[PDB]
Amino acid sequence: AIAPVITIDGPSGAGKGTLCKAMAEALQWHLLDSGAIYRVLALAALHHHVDVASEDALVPLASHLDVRFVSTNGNLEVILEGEDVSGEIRTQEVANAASQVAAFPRVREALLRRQRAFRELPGLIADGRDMGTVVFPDAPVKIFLDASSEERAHRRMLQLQEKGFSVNFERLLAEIKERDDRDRNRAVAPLVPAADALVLDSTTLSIEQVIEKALQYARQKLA
Ligand SMILES: Nc1ccn([C@@H]2O[C@H](COP(=O)(O)O)[C@@H](O)[C@H]2O)c(=O)n1
Repeated sequence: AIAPVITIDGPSGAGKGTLCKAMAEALQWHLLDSGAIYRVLALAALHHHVDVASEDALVPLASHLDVRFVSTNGNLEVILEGEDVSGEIRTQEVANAASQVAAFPRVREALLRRQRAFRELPGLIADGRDMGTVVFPDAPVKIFLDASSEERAHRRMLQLQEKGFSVNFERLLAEIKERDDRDRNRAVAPLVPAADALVLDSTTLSIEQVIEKALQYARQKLA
């Protein structure tokens, strides 16, 4: 077959970015943070004064999106039109806009080739919502990482508190349920586990346990 792919799909703040990175490093494979692409698209829209409420306006922006990634240094660098926007795209505001633009079918379609371009040997670890169901349906290894909304909001609260940012549980939880609801209820490419995906309920599993479980499954399936 062509290059193998390990997909990691799941709700917001489920630890997909962390797990994807750890696996790609352990296996020495390529990585794809798909969510980062929707976030950069949303950011580009604000900069270029594109109406996020209009699918017609967003299609051109998506079709000609100039986004690139750089890593293998300890963290992922997201580049928009030649500028590092790694930090700028990690906010609730951008996340919200990314989820809104992601609901448009024509926009998602315009981004398919770009994502699928990431499949290269020796392999690709793809993190997102519809990686195992729409972007890479023939993936030999599909993982669906999940955890309760309450736990996922709690983990985010602690991450922001470490950095000294103002937050309160009620908002973070509401924000998370709001975004996940949209992603799971949209008519096209909704967040849903692939029939053949291994579901990892990590509410009470540590980071290292998840990594160990995900790697065992992939190695058995791939070899
Ligand atoms: N494969 C993907 C990755 C992200 N997304 C969208 O992008 C938003 C932001 O994703 P991340 O939180 O994973 O960065 C999600 O809420 C979702 O609406 C998607 O629809 N399909």
